[PDB]
Amino acid sequence: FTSPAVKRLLGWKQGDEEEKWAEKAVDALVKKLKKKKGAMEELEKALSSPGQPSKCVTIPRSLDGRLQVSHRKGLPHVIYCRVWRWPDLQSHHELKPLDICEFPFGSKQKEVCINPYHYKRVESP
Amino acid sequence: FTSPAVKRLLGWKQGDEEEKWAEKAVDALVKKLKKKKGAMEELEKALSSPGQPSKCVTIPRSLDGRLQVSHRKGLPHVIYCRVWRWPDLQSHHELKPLDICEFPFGSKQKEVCINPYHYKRVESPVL
DNA sequence: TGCAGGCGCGCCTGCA
DNA sequence: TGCAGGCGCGCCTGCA
DNA sequence: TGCAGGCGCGCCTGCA
DNA sequence: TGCAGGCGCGCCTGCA
Ligand SMILES: [Zn+2]
Ligand SMILES: [Zn+2]
Repeated sequence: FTSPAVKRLLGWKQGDEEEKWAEKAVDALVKKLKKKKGAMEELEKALSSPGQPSKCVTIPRSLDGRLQVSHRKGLPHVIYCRVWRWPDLQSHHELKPLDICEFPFGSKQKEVCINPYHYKRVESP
Repeated sequence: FTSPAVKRLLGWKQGDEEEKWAEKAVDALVKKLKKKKGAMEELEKALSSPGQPSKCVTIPRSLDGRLQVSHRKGLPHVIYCRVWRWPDLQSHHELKPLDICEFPFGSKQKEVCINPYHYKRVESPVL
């Protein structure tokens, strides 16, 4: 537990280039999900109640499989798993989908599920 | 132009190892400044009003010159200039004190000024 | 309708 | 094949 | 000589 | 007092 003065000084802290890019990625995601009824609400539910099961929160898959946000490319499930669960996540080799996920990245479907609680972290083989 | 829902989703964002280390460094700083009358108030004033002049906000200098925060060592003025002004700051070679600073790191005194607005960013010289 | 500017997927290339 | 990075057309948006 | 990194004793604090 | 845990400066070492 920190002091109110500590919280105030941390409000003046400058975010690094990576933190600023993550904000852009969350913003790019919301723009897509706002077009789908209940998607925003489902993602918020998954981030708020980790122990509770949640539905798939998907986005369209590109031919390459990579997603671009502000001049940077990456795998969509890796990008959002890094934002909300594991900032030190190395690659998709460190992820495996849970059995409930109907649209995991590896399934190569039209839609890709980006619900970070539909993936588990594994040791890279 | 941030939407309320974006503000909420960003509240659930995990800070990286570097962001978490910075919180420890700010906490380690406050513990030292709380012992000095008006030091906390002066630092808050310098971060809130960047165009306004402010006094020195100093901490004791070690023999080495380096400060340790949670198993990691660095120069104190570099640490706090990175927190509040330039996250991409490479070394002390990229900093020069202002003329108003009475306690710059380079002057080698018993106290070192860590007010980030008492330093200016310069290009590091070619070796 | 003329004139701009911002974004990203698709396309291409280059190591290993 | 896996993995990455550079480039630009097409699409979208906003004025007067 | 500049620049790092690893180790532990001394110091401080918090329950009972 | 007894007992424990967290933190960092000082000390040491190793390059180029
Ligand atoms: Zn899913
Ligand atoms: Zn100063």
